[PDB]
Order: sequence, then structure tokens, then C-alpha cells
Amino acid sequence: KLSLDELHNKYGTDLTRGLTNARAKEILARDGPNSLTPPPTTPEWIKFCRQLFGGFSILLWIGAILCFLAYGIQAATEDEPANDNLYLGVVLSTVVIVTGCFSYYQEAKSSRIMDSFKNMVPQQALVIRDGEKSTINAEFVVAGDLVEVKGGDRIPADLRIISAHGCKVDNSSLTGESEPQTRSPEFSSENPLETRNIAFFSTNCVEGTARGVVVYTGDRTVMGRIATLASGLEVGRTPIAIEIEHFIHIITGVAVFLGVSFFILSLILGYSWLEAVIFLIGIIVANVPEGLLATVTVCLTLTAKRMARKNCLVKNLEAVETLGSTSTICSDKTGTLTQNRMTVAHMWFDNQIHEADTTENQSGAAFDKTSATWSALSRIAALCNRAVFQAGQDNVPILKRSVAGDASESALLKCIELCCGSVQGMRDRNPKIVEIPFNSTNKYQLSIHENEKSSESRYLLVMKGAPERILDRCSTILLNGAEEPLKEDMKEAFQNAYLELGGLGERVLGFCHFALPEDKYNEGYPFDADEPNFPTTDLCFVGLMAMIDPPRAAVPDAVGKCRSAGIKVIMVTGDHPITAKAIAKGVGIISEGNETIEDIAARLNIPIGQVNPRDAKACVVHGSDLKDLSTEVLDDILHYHTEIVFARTSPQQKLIIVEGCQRQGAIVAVTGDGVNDSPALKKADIGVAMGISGSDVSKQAADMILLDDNFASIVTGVEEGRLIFDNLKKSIAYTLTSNIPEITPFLVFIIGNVPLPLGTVTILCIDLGTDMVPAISLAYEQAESDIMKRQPRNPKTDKLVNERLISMAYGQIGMIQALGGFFSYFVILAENGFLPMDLIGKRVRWDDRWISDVEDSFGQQWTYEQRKIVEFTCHTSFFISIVVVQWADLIICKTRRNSIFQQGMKNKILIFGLFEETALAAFLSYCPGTDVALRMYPLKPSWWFCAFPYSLIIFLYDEMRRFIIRRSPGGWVEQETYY
Ligand SMILES: C=C(/C=C\C[C@@H](O)[C@@H](O)[C@H](O)C/C=C/C=C\[C@@H](O)C[C@@H]1O[C@H](C[C@@H](O)[C@H](O)C[C@H]2O[C@H]([C@H](O)[C@H](O)CC[C@H](O)/C=C/[C@H](C)[C@@H](O)C[C@]3(O)O[C@H](C[C@@H](O)CCCCCCC[C@@]45C[C@@H](C)C[C@@](C)(O4)[C@@H](C[C@@H](C)CCCCC[C@@H](O)[C@H](O)[C@H](O)[C@@H](O)[C@H](O)[C@H]4O[C@H](C[C@H](O)[C@H](O)/C(C)=C/[C@H](O)C[C@@H](C)[C@H](O)C(=O)N/C=C/C(=O)NCCCO)[C@H](O)[C@@H](O)[C@@H]4O)O5)[C@H](O)[C@@H](O)[C@H]3O)C[C@@H](O)[C@@H]2O)[C@@H](O)[C@H](O)[C@H]1O)CC[C@H](O)[C@@H](O)[C@H](O)[C@H](C)C[C@H]1O[C@H](/C=C\[C@@H](O)[C@H](O)C[C@@H]2C[C@@H]3C[C@H](O2)[C@@H](CC[C@H]2O[C@H](CN)C[C@H]2O)O3)[C@@H](O)[C@H](O)[C@H]1O
Ligand SMILES: CCCCCCCC/C=C\CCCCCCCC(=O)OC[C@H](COP(=O)(O)OCC[N+](C)(C)C)OC(=O)CCCCCCC/C=C\CCCCCCCC
Ligand SMILES: CCCCCCCC/C=C\CCCCCCCC(=O)OC[C@H](COP(=O)(O)OCC[N+](C)(C)C)OC(=O)CCCCCCC/C=C\CCCCCCCC
Ligand SMILES: CCCCCCCC/C=C\CCCCCCCC(=O)OC[C@H](COP(=O)(O)OCC[N+](C)(C)C)OC(=O)CCCCCCC/C=C\CCCCCCCC
Ligand SMILES: CCCCCCCC/C=C\CCCCCCCC(=O)OC[C@H](COP(=O)(O)OCC[N+](C)(C)C)OC(=O)CCCCCCC/C=C\CCCCCCCC
Ligand SMILES: CCCCCCCC/C=C\CCCCCCCC(=O)OC[C@H](COP(=O)(O)OCC[N+](C)(C)C)OC(=O)CCCCCCC/C=C\CCCCCCCC
Ligand SMILES: CCCCCCCC/C=C\CCCCCCCC(=O)OC[C@H](COP(=O)(O)OCC[N+](C)(C)C)OC(=O)CCCCCCC/C=C\CCCCCCCC
Ligand SMILES: CC(C)CCC[C@@H](C)[C@H]1CC[C@H]2[C@@H]3CC=C4C[C@@H](O)CC[C@]4(C)[C@H]3CC[C@]12C
Ligand SMILES: CC(C)CCC[C@@H](C)[C@H]1CC[C@H]2[C@@H]3CC=C4C[C@@H](O)CC[C@]4(C)[C@H]3CC[C@]12C
Ligand SMILES: CC(C)CCC[C@@H](C)[C@H]1CC[C@H]2[C@@H]3CC=C4C[C@@H](O)CC[C@]4(C)[C@H]3CC[C@]12C
Ligand SMILES: Nc1ncnc2c1ncn2[C@@H]1O[C@H](COP(=O)(O)OP(=O)(O)O)[C@@H](O)[C@H]1O
Ligand SMILES: [Mg+2]
Ligand code: NA
Ligand code: NA
Ligand code: NA
Ligand code: NA
Repeated sequence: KLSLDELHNKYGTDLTRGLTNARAKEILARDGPNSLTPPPTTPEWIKFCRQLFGGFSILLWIGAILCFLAYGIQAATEDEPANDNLYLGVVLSTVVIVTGCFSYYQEAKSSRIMDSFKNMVPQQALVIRDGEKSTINAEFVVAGDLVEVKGGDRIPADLRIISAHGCKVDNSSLTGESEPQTRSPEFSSENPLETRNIAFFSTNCVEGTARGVVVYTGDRTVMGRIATLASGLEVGRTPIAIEIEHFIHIITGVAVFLGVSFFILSLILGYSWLEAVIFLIGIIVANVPEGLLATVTVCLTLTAKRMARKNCLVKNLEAVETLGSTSTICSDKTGTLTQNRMTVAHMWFDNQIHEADTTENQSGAAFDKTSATWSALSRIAALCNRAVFQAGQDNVPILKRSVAGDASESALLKCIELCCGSVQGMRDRNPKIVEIPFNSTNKYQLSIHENEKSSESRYLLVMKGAPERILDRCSTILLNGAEEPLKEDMKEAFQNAYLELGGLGERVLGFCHFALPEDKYNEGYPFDADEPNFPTTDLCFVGLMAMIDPPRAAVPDAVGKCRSAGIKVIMVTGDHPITAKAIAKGVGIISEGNETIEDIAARLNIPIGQVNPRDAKACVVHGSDLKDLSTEVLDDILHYHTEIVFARTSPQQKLIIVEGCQRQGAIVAVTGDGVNDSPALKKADIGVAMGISGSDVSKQAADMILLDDNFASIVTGVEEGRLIFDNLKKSIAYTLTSNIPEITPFLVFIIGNVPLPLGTVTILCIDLGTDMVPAISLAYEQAESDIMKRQPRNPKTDKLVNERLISMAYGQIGMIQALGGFFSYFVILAENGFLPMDLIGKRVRWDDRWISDVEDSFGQQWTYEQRKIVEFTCHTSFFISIVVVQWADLIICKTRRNSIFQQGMKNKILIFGLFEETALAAFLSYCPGTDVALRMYPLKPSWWFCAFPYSLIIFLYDEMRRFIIRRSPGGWVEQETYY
């Protein structure tokens, strides 16, 4: 409740010139940037407690405790003790600590990449300083400068409106509004939230433009004080995540069951009540998989960084998953399929077609520049146009300089300045009284100006728009200079002119004008843009103007890739069916051979109504028909046609098309740029907002932001989206297989009563060696040459962890790695004197420190450490047999449909993994001192080879398993083993 003078007098500011740059910076440095402050958080404290002290590591923390107590009771009691317990503790503790560090290096990394994408797409406001308009980062606005807003932009700070032009804002988020409340410079209510002279932070200007003085800036804002609570914030979990958990749950159920069973088995065989619970605890711990979620989050984060490099920024991680399943792409034409770099090619007037483009000069012998009709046409183009040359281009040529405005008005303005002269004087020659702006629902632009004829003081009215609309507003024709009527002979010549200019892939516009009678509208009468002050019809059409706009380079290949993937492409444009059909013919939306109902009518020379609608695979639906249609008809066109093009369509229509596409049961992505798109951009599954030309509304409302506005960028993004899935399945498949060889020894040991084949140190060696680096390498895998040549996926029918993964890992591949390790075990014992038949039952006697007389097969007598040494030589051999079989499992994991001979060994990280593991096994087995500390003994050379036959069998099996897939689709193998 103040005035414009009191406001400018309190903060200090010129209503017509704004602040000065020096003063602006003085205030910018005086009170801090216009950005909210970060909220409270848990530091590394709660970050490390969850890592080193979580749920699975806790058990290891116990193993370490127990062992230390085992050493203390020893050194305090027994003279000259042993040290296997002290080094066991020193080894276990080091494992919990490392696992924690690795996980930390991963949790942070993701938290940081997401923060980077927030500054990729910042917000830049429009401020007026020293009398000039400039777009600066929202973080540089201060209190006092002048700020201008336009329908589609976001209010930067708390403004005090000083001048508005039918400006409306969306005040729903702060409070609870719905409809657009209009912002007027006058004051209306005592409550600041109800008055219209104040713009607010985080609000958006729906329609109109306005000016205002920044009253409040930075945290000193309404939503800033409210943010006390906001600080917390909220996030989410992708589908995949709630898929993994589910799995984990089932497995836990299977694991708990088996535990109780192993319990009854132990007691029916005479174990100690305590030994049965020790077994239940161990078995349930060995059946539940560990790591699944960390690898899912890391894989997604890494893929997003891959996508932002290829021009596709994702507002969240759920978008990374939805992009792959994409079935339909509803794309627009001017901006996506094209470049918006249009240029006038053919002009129509005096029933004649005229060419142009006088090579940045006055040559080309286009048309007499003297033509009267041409003077009228050149004048309306130069007058109704709203664009203007960017300041300071007095040096560059007429075609290469910079302009501000629609691409249509820019092509028009340049043609008129090259072969027609300076527009600023042409614009002052005639004074602009009242102007009405363009719109997609109107489809025309009009304005009235004074007439510079010093002998005629009348009023001139000019309007341009889609040639069809303008034709319906004319009853005369400016012909050869005079006027004539629009009868059918020239009406048909005009129709054949639309197809001549249209088939050329050119954009066409209509231009007409009329002399308002100064007797019914005097020089003093003001024609406010409210009611019918101008005769819409009875105008004088002067002539058409056509311009070319080419498609992007990569676009033809993109549509081809979509067709091979099993993806439908739809073009939604505001132009004419001819230009639509054409662009479609070029990009590839409408491939060769397919015809429409009109094409068949033309070939057969039969009425269009007689032709069968099912006979045509492709169709071009207009807008009037779409408005008149119900729902079953829409489903008919969407289901029966393969290539559907939509021409002449308002924005309020897009939603009907999207609802039709979802009714079928398909995932859709839509490309949007304005305000009327926000509704559509929310209902669809993937909202693609333009980065270059979009508005704050389109970006806030969508899931993704296209950085280059290229249709080609998208298809590449979907390729990146499918690869995530493929690699995730491969990695999980590689991780779950080692579970079988680690559990089978503890089973035969208890049931069959033989010496323990795998122990605690060796098992930890397997998990950390063959499951960490090789697994990570898999993420980096390339794409098989089938990724785009395969149908999309139905999330309901196809899941990540299904009953087939467990079939290949546990059942087929696993059991083989187990047999491979059992051979190296049997071989080591038989050679050292203990044969296989004699081994069943020796455990009871084997594990007794007191029987130094153990007798072997050849009849020799063994002490306690002499036989324990051979057992340890078996733990080490098992280990190596596992790395050897892992070689094979890893190679076969690279591809699931193609061979490795086809895919190739170009992955460097995977190789690194093979050589490094081999090195770890050779190093630990041969180093001089592991004996004392880790309990691994040297392996003789004839032993390393025991696992080789089992490693070749796995590779050959998977190779054939695949050949049969490639040859017989939908067969038994694909139904059963394709995960
Ligand atoms: C950290 C862990 C925890 C521990 C770790 C541990 O290892 C180590 O840290 C150590 O702790 C280190 C700690 C050291 C601490 C300190 C030390 O430093 C210091 C030194 O320690 C030394 C000790 C140390 O030297 C020791 O030796 C260490 C070992 O300890 C364990 C030993 O074995 C054993 O404990 C020895 C100790 C002693 O023996 C204990 C005895 C009992 C306590 C108790 O009985 C004695 C006594 O009686 O207790 C009394 C107290 C009472 O209140 C208690 C109340 C009793 C309740 C009764 C109810 C029972 C119950 C319960 C019901 C639920 C069900 C039910 C059926 O039974 C039901 C039925 C009722 C109706 C029964 C009623 C019975 C009544 C009984 C009671 O009344 C009492 O007995 C009674 O009151 C008594 O007083 C009385 O005397 C009674 O006597 C008799 C009773 C009978 O005896 C008794 O009842 C009997 C027999 C029952 C029998 O079951 C009956 C059967 C026959 C049956 O009925 C039968 O007939 N069947 C006939 C069938 C038949 O015909 N069939 C014919 C078929 C025809 O068709 C009599 O009968 C009764 O009448 C009479 O009343 O109710 C009281 O105090 C006294 O009385 C006392 O004497 C073993 C270990 O713990 C340890 O090694 C000390 O000597 C020394 O002085 C000290 O200085 C977690 C574990 C790990 O997770 C796991 O890995 C684990 O490590 C492995 C499993 C190890 C195994 O493998 C190792 C090698 C490698 C492994 O590590 C590998 O890692 C394995 C892994 C595992 C998994 C899988 C896989 O493999 C791998 C995969 C993982 C991979 O996947 C991953 C992915 N996620 C990635 C990767 O990791 O992980 C091996 O080395 C291990 O050896 C091996 O085990
Ligand atoms: C829980 C999941 C486990 C997964 C794999 C577990 C691997 C376990 C494999 C073996 C462990 C059992 C212990 C074997 C010891 C049995 C000894 C035996 O058997 O002594 C019989 C013969 C020895 O004859 P000799 O020459 O000394 O007699 C000479 C006679 N004179 C001279 C008088 C003419 O030994 C033979 O013939 C060959 C016997 C050698 C081993 C055969 C064991 C059974 C056969 C295949 C097992 C693999 C099954 C795979 C299943 C996949 C799904 C689970
Ligand atoms: C010290 C340790 C050394 C370890 C040595 C390991 C050796 C390897 C072990 C076994 C190898 C045999 C496995 C054969 C399995 C069948 C593979 C198969 O059927 O692949 C089919 C592919 C055809 O694909 P496509 O036409 O659909 O591609 C289309 C591409 N697009 C789309 C671009 C046109 O064929 C191809 O890629 C052509 C590739 C041909 C490769 C032939 C290899 C066989 C030669 C000897 C094998 C060893 C025999 C016994 C050895 C005992 C050794 C001591
Ligand atoms: C004694 C018996 C033992 C039996 C044990 C069995 C062990 C496991 C059995 C087999 C596993 C090894 C199989 C190796 C496969 C070689 C396949 C190959 O050669 O396919 C030729 C490729 C294709 O080329 P392209 O241009 O047509 O592809 C065009 C690709 N598109 C279309 C996408 C552009 O060419 C390329 O990949 C480029 C050249 C890559 C050369 C890779 C050489 C390294 C191979 C293995 C490394 C050793 C690891 C073990 C470490 C332990 C050592 C101590
Ligand atoms: C990637 C992760 C996968 C695997 C991770 C495994 C984590 C394990 C972490 C730590 C384990 C530490 C083990 C400590 C090594 C032994 C220390 C020790 O407690 O030794 C005690 C022995 C004394 O035995 P004694 O007197 O009873 O023997 C009597 C012999 N009689 C009587 C027959 C003559 O000491 C001796 O023998 C003297 C020999 C000293 C041995 C020097 C070897 C250096 C050890 C590690 C350095 C290697 C790092 C790798 C760098 C790679 C660079 C590219
Ligand atoms: C481009 C870069 C490629 C890199 C590939 C991987 C690099 C491989 C690196 C090293 C491998 C060579 C190992 C040579 C070691 C010989 C040392 C030796 O003196 O050893 C003697 C033993 C005989 O022991 P004994 O029990 O009779 O006497 C024991 C007598 N006492 C115990 C009383 C002393 O003999 C043995 O260990 C035999 C040793 C094994 C023989 C090698 C056979 C493999 C040959 C080629 C396969 C290479 C894979 C490439 C595949 C490419 C496919 C596209
Ligand atoms: C140390 C040893 C190292 C080497 C070991 C090598 C072991 C690997 C050997 C073979 C791999 C076994 C893969 C198992 C898959 C067989 C499944 C099968 O039965 O699938 C038959 C399919 C039928 O599909 P469908 O759609 O008509 O079914 C319609 C079904 N309904 C009517 C119900 C809808 O395909 C057909 O019938 C026609 C296709 C038949 C393909 C036969 C492939 C034989 C290839 C190699 C075997 C020879 C190895 C020689 C080595 C000598 C070693 C001593
Ligand atoms: C699920 C996990 C964490 C439970 C671990 C239980 C541990 C603490 C239990 C399992 C078996 C127990 C041992 C069983 C037998 C004996 C022998 C006795 O003369 C001293 C205690 C001692 C050595 C016990 C100490 C505690 C012990 C090691
Ligand atoms: C350690 C040993 C004894 C365990 C042996 C486990 C074997 C028998 C288990 C491991 C994985 C299991 C398979 C997992 C999935 C399926 C698919 C289902 O539609 C039919 C059963 C089938 C094919 C299972 C059969 C039994 C199976 C092969
Ligand atoms: C392609 C297929 C059929 C070939 C199978 C070859 C079999 C028979 C070969 C492959 C590796 C071989 C083993 C390699 C190493 C040793 C250690 C030695 O001290 C005793 C023999 C023994 C245990 C061999 C026995 C025969 C063996 C198992
Ligand atoms: N400034 C303008 N004034 C009048 N008509 C225009 C203007 N710009 C474009 N047109 C024409 O009006 C119609 C509506 O265009 P629009 O809704 O933007 O569709 P598109 O997205 O295909 O350009 C098109 O035929 C277009 O050629
Ligand atoms: Mg558009
Ligand atoms: Na693990
Ligand atoms: Na959405
Ligand atoms: Na594996
Ligand atoms: Na594992």
C-alpha cells in the first residue's frame, strides 16, 4: 500500500531507466546473492556408521571380537601359544574397514554427480539496467533494478508491478490457488497475498508481460522463511529398486526355511544342540545376496552422466529407466525435425510465381522491384513484422546478422532489407497505433498503422497468417495493382499454387491488407483490442510468401532406427497437410510404398469415401476432424494405422492424442516448448522439454531436458537407456554364480563327514577377488549390435530378476564351478597319500588335535600339522580353481545373444580383471610368509591345470546355447534360459 514514487524513493530506482551497473554491483556485493541456503545434514558421522557398522558387516565385527578373546585366554594361560587367532583378527578387521571405504567412495560420487546436473540448466532472468535489457543468471538480481517478465518465464524475486499488459500468474504453489490471478499495477486488497501489484518468488507468468521493481530479494522472501521446514526435502526409489528388495525378500524366505531344515538334519545325525544353531546362523547368512542395490544405484548414476554428455539431461533417475521402454514418440516438426533457420524462396502475386534470393545483392533477375503489388506486399511484410535487428550489426552482411524474434519474421525481415531497404524508417513513415499479437489458436497476426500518404490520412490495416484462414477473410484480390474479386478461376489457381509451393518442402504464409474508411473510423477514434473494431472479412489479399527450413542432418537415420526398434513416430504440426506430408516424406515418417486414402483415390480415380479405410497403412488426420471426433474413432486410427501425421493442431489437442496412446497400453514421450504444453508434459511418461527455445514452465513440468533441440538426440538416448538394463542383468548374473561353490563344502563336510574343502580366509579371498573388479568391468560393456533391432519391453511381463536367472546361475553354471573345485581337492589328497574311498568319515578323526597317529591309505601315520598342511593346500587349490572357472563365467557374461567372436574383446577393463585376478592367486600362493599369516601354501605346477576342463566346458556350452537362440526364436531355449 504505497505509490510508484514512494517505492522508487524507498529503495532508489528509475522507473524508466532502472539502476546503473556500478550501483547494481554495489548492492549485489552489499547484501548477498538471490539464492536460498542449504539445509542441515548429517556429516560423515552418520555416513560412516551406516557403512562400517551396518547389517551384514556386524557379523564380521563379531568374528573379529571372538577371535581376539581366543588369543587372550591363550597368552594368559598357555606357555608359548600360537598366533592364528591374532592374525585372523587383524585380517577380519581390515576387511570391514576396506568394504567401508570402497562403499564410501561410491555413495559420495553419486551424491555429487546429481548436484552437478542442477547447475547445468540454471535460470536466467531479464533485468533492465542503464536503460538496456539483459539476461543474467537469477543469482545476480538485486533489490531496486527493473525486471521484465513474459508469459512462460518465472518471477525471479519479489517484485512490485509498475506496468502490466494482461499479465496473469500462477499462485498455486505458495498458497493453494488454481486459476490464473491477474497482476495489475494498482492495489486492491490489504493482504499482500491477495493484491495484484506484487509478483512472487517461484511463481510463473502464464500469459502476458509485465514490469516491476524488485522489492524483496534472497532468503528474505516468503518461501525462504517458510523453507525452515522445506530444508528436509524428499526423494524416492525407482521401480528397479523396489524390484530388487522384493527379490531379496523371497530369497530370505528360502534361506530361513533351509536353515530350519539343516537343523533337523543335524540333530537326526547326532550333532550338539549348539552346533545346529551355529549351522542355522551360517546358512541363512550364506544364502542372502549382498551388494545388489549399491550396484543398481551406481550403474544408474554412471549412465546418467553418460546421457548428459549426449545432450539428454534427466530431472531424476526414474527417467533413466522409463526411456528404454519407450514405444511411441510424439514429436513436433518446427524445432525437432527442423532447424528453425527458415528462408523465403517463392513469392506469389499477380497470379504469378516469383523466385528470389538475390545473392546478398540486387542481382538474380528475380522480379521487377518496381511492381506495384510488390510495393504493397513488401510494405505489409516490413510493417506487420515484430522482429528487429540486434544492435551493433552495422558491419556483418544482410543475411548473416542476428535478429530477435520468430524464425518466420526473421526470414521475412531479411528478405525485405536486402532487396527492399531499411525497416526502421519504413516503420516510422507509417505510425503504429494499435497491434494485436500472434497466437497458435488464432493463427494470424494483425495491426493497424497510420498511412504516410500526405494526401490520404486514412488508416491502414495489415494481417498475415495461414493462407487458408486469410482466404476466408477476403472477397477481393489486389491484381496487377487494382482490385478484382475472388471468383473460382483464380481460386483454383490459388489452390494449385499452394501445392506448388508446398511440395517444395517450403513453409507458406498469406498476406493481406485493407484501407479502413476514415468516415466510420476517424483519425481520433481509438481501436482498443477488445471487440470487432476491424472488418475481419472483406479484406484485400495481396499474395503468398513461402520459405524453406531444412531438416536436421542426423534425423533420417533416427527415424530409421525407430522403425527397426518397433517404435511408432507421430508428427504434430501447426502447418498444412501438404507441408506435413512432405516433411514426413523426407525424414522417413512415411516410408515408400505406404499410401493414404487420398493417394488411392487419386490412383484409382474413385471418390475418397468409397475407398476402404483399412486399405491404407498411413494417414494424415487434420485438426477440425480431430475436434469433431469422439474416442472410438481415435482408437481406430491409432490401432489400424502405422504412420499417423497430424496437421493444423492447437495445443489443447495434444492431450487427447496422448490419452489415446496410453489407452492402448504403451509408454509415450512428448516434446514440448510452451505454456499450453505443461498439461501434456505431465500426463505422458517422458516429457522432453526444449532446452534452447523452451520456457521455465515446460522445463519444470517435464522429466527430461533436451540440450540441443535435436530429434536425433532422443533415439540415441533410448539406446543408452536399454544398455543399462542389459548390463545390469549381466552383472547380477555374474555375481550370483559363486554362491554355489562356497556353500557346497560346508554341506558335504557336515553330511558326508569329510575334511573341509573351503575355509574362512579362502572364502573372503574369493568374494573380494573375483567378484569386485570383474563385476565393475561389466558395467562398462558396449552394446550388442542388436540393441535397436529388438522390440521394446513390457514392464508387466519382463522383470530383471525372474525365475530364469536363478536357473542359469545356481543350476547350470554354478554346479560346474563346484565340480571344478572338487577335482583339485580330490587330486591334492590322493597324491599326498589320502585316497577318495578312505576319506568318507575321517572328519571326526581328522579334526582331533590329539590323534598324531592318523593313518593314510598307503598305511603311513600322520601327525596333526602334517595333515592340516595338506588340507590347507586344498583350500588354496580350490581358490585357484575358482579363479580359473571365473575366467570362463566372465567371458560368457559379456553377451547374451551374440557370440564373443561377433562382439569382440575390445573391453579393456574386463581384460585388466582377468590378468589381475590370476596375479592375486599366484601372489598369495607363492609369497614367503602367507603361510604364517593367511594360511595359504604353495601350489605345485601340475595342480593349476585341474580346473581347465571345467572352464572350457562352460564356454562351449554357452556358445551353443546362444546359436540355438539366434536360429529358433520363441523356442524352448528362449522360453527357458533367456534371462
Ligand atoms: C562366530 C560364530 C559363533 C561362533 C564361532 C566359533 O566357530 C568360534 O568363533 C569359536 O566360538 C571361538 C570362540 C572361542 C571362545 C573362547 C575360546 O577362545 C577359549 C577356549 O574355548 C574352548 C572351547 C573351544 O575350543 C570350542 O571347541 C569352540 C567350539 O565350540 C563349539 C563346540 O562344538 C561345542 O560347543 C563344545 C562346547 C561344549 O560341547 C558345549 C556343550 C553344550 C553347551 C552343552 O551340551 C554342554 C552342557 O550340558 O551345557 C549345560 C548348560 C545347559 O543349561 C544348556 C541347556 C541345554 C538345552 C537343551 C535343549 C536342547 C533342545 C533345543 C531345542 C531347540 C531342540 C531340541 C531337539 O534340543 C529339544 C529337545 C530336548 C528334549 C533336548 C533335551 C536335552 C537336554 C540337554 C540339557 O539338559 C543339558 O545337556 C543337560 O542339562 C546337561 O547338563 C547334562 O549333562 C545332559 O548331558 C547329556 C545331554 C546331551 O549331551 C545333549 O542333549 C545332546 C547330545 C543332544 C543331541 O543332539 C542328541 C542327539 C544324539 C540326537 O537326539 C540323537 O540321538 N539322534 C539319533 C539319531 C539316530 O539314532 N538316527 C538313526 C537313523 C535310523 O534311520 C545327556 O544326554 C542329558 O540327559 C543330560 O541332561 O531341546 C551345562 O553348562 C553343562 O551341562 C554342559 O556340559 C563349536 C563351535 O562353536 C566352536 O568351534 C574352551 O574349551 C577353552 O577352555 C577356552 O579357553 C558364527 C559361526 C559362523 O557363522 C559359522 O561360519 C561357523 O563358524 C561354522 C558353522 C563353523 C563350522 O565350520 C568351521 C570351518 C569353517 C567355517 O568357519 C566356515 O566359515 C563355515 C561356513 C559357514 C557358512 C556357510 C559356508 O561355510 C560359508 C559361506 C559364506 C559365503 O557366502 C557369503 C554370502 N553371504 C559369502 C561367503 O561368506 O558361511 C569349523 O571350524 C567349525 O568347527 C564348524 O562348526
Ligand atoms: C551338495 C551339492 C554337491 C555338488 C557337487 C558335490 C561333489 C561331491 C562329489 C564326491 C563326494 C562324495 C565322496 C566320494 C567318495 C566315494 C568313494 C567311491 O565312490 O568309491 C567307489 C569308486 C572307487 O572305485 P575303485 O576303483 O576304488 O574300486 C576298485 C575295486 N577293485 C579294485 C576291487 C576292482 O569311486 C568311483 O567309481 C568314482 C567315485 C568318485 C566320486 C563319485 C561321487 C558320485 C558321482 C558323481 C557326483 C557328482 C553328482 C553331480 C550332481 C549335480 C547336481 C548336484
Ligand atoms: C592355454 C589356454 C588356451 C585356451 C584356448 C581356448 C580355445 C577356445 C576353446 C573352444 C573354441 C571352440 C568353440 C566353438 C563354439 C562354436 C562357436 C560358433 O559357432 O560361433 C559361430 C560364429 C558365427 O557367428 P555369426 O555368423 O552369427 O556372426 C554374424 C556377425 N554379423 C552379424 C556381423 C554378420 O562363428 C564365428 O564367430 C567364427 C569364429 C570361429 C572360431 C573357431 C574356433 C575353433 C577352432 C579350434 C577349437 C579348439 C578345438 C579343440 C581344441 C582343444 C585345444 C587344446
Ligand atoms: C589349455 C586349455 C585352457 C582352456 C581354458 C578355457 C579358458 C576360457 C576359454 C575361452 C576364453 C577365451 C576366448 C577368447 C575369445 C577371442 C575372440 C576373438 O578373437 O574375437 C575376434 C574379435 C572380433 O573382431 P572384429 O573387428 O570382427 O569385431 C567387430 C565388433 N563389432 C561388430 C561390434 C564392431 O577381435 C577382437 O576382439 C579384437 C582383438 C582382441 C584380442 C583378445 C586377445 C585376449 C584374449 C584373452 C585374454 C586372456 C585372459 C586370460 C588371462 C590369464 C593369462 C595368464
Ligand atoms: C586385493 C585384496 C585381496 C587379498 C587381500 C588380503 C588381505 C591380507 C592383508 C594383510 C595380510 C598380512 C600378511 C603379513 C605377511 C607376513 C607377515 C608375518 O607375520 O611374517 C611372519 C614371518 C615369520 O615366520 P617364522 O619365523 O615363523 O618362519 C619360520 C620358517 N622356518 C622355521 C621354516 C625357517 O615372516 C617371515 O617369514 C619373513 C617374510 C616377510 C614376508 C614379506 C612379504 C610382504 C608381505 C605383503 C607385501 C605385499 C603387498 C603387495 C604390494 C603390491 C605392489 C604392486
Ligand atoms: C599379448 C599378451 C598375451 C599374454 C597372455 C598371458 C601371459 C602368460 C604369462 C606366462 C605364461 C608362461 C609360463 C611359463 C612358466 C615356465 C616356468 C617353468 O619352468 O615351468 C616348468 C613346468 C614343469 O613343471 P614340472 O612339474 O614338470 O617340474 C617341477 C620340477 N620341480 C618342482 C622339482 C622344480 O612347466 C610349466 O609349468 C608349464 C607352464 C605352462 C606352459 C604355457 C602353455 C600356454 C601357452 C600359450 C597360451 C597363452 C594364452 C594366449 C591365448 C590367446 C588366444 C587368442
Ligand atoms: C570336455 C568337453 C568339452 C565340450 C563339451 C561340449 C558340450 C556341449 C554340447 C552340446 C550343448 C548342449 C546344449 C543343450 C541344448 C539342447 C536343447 C535341445 O534339445 O534343443 C532342441 C532344439 C529344438 O528347438 P525347437 O524350437 O524346434 O523346439 C520346439 C519344442 N516344442 C515342440 C516343445 C515347442 O534344436 C533342435 O532340435 C535342432 C538343434 C540341435 C542342436 C544340436 C547341437 C549339438 C552341438 C554340439 C554337440 C556335439 C559335441 C561333440 C563333442 C564330442 C565330445 C566328446
Ligand atoms: C550368532 C552369533 C553372533 C553367536 C556367537 C555365539 C558365541 C559367542 C558362542 C557360540 C559357541 C560358544 C562357546 C561354546 C563352548 C564353550 C566352551 C566353554 O568351556 C567356554 C565358552 C565357550 C568357548 C563358548 C563361548 C561362547 C560361544 C563361542
Ligand atoms: C546343493 C544342491 C544339492 C542344490 C541343488 C539345487 C537344484 C536341484 C535347484 C537349483 C536351482 C533350481 C531350479 C530353479 C528354477 C527352476 C524353474 C522352475 O520353473 C522349475 C524348477 C527349476 C528348474 C529349479 C529346479 C531345482 C534347481 C535346479
Ligand atoms: C576335452 C576333454 C574330453 C579332455 C578331458 C581331459 C582329461 C582326461 C584331462 C584334462 C586335465 C587332466 C589332469 C591334469 C593334471 C593332472 C595332475 C596329475 O598329477 C595327475 C593327472 C591329472 C589329474 C590329469 C588327468 C587327466 C585330465 C583330467
Ligand atoms: N508470427 C506469425 N503470425 C501469423 N502466423 C504465423 C506466425 N508464425 C507462424 N505462423 C503460421 O501460423 C500457423 C501456426 O503455427 P504454429 O502453431 O507455430 O505451428 P508450428 O509449430 O508448426 O510452427 C502456421 O501455419 C505458421 O506458418
Ligand atoms: Mg512448435
Ligand atoms: Na558377496
Ligand atoms: Na510424467
Ligand atoms: Na561367477
Ligand atoms: Na559371491
